Amino acid sequence: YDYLIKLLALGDSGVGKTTFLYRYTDNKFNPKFITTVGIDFREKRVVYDAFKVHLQLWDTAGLERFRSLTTAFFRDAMGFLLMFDLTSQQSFLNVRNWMSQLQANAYCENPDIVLIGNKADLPDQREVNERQARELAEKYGIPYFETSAATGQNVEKSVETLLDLIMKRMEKCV
Ligand SMILES: Nc1nc2c(ncn2[C@@H]2O[C@H](COP(=O)(O)OP(=O)(O)O)[C@@H](O)[C@H]2O)c(=O)[nH]1
Ligand SMILES: [Mg+2]
Repeated sequence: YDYLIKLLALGDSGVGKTTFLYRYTDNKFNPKFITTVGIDFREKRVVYDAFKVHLQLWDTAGLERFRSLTTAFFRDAMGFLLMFDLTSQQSFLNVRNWMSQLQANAYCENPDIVLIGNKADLPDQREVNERQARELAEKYGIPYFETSAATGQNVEKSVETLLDLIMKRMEKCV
């Protein structure tokens, strides 16, 4: 091959990232890198003044590892499959709220994004107005697709669009 293009699936839990990726991939190669993170507490008896206070002092573990894991996830990423759930308004707003926080880098250093409304095969459950979603896409001048990981609707179409953005970005930047 000639190129290694790194893509990321972002979005809330239960949105369909893992199912979308497996739908598109159509193979079983999926190497995993897991770590443990945790919380805990300790206790101490303490007499205030009269009063017998019971102290719980909480703490966290494994955060350093988690950061390396996060960095490793974003390292050299060229496209984000930014997805939400058409049946979940909360998934849509979280995306919009997330986007409003991104800081622009130089044109070439900016990663491409495709906005993805997943679970298009359950119209009876839809919460996300189409017009609202297209406007978010319009706002940040990005493509928008309504996809289904179960049917395969626009799954291949959305990914190849992201590739095309990435590839056309290179042509200009090289
Ligand atoms: N009907 C329907 N269900 C989906 C679709 N994509 C994912 N799901 C279901 O939604 C649940 C959450 O999906 P999952 O990929 O595990 O969410 P993730 O946390 O984003 O990775 C799973 O039980 C999937 O079967 C879709 O396009 N249509
Ligand atoms: Mg998942």
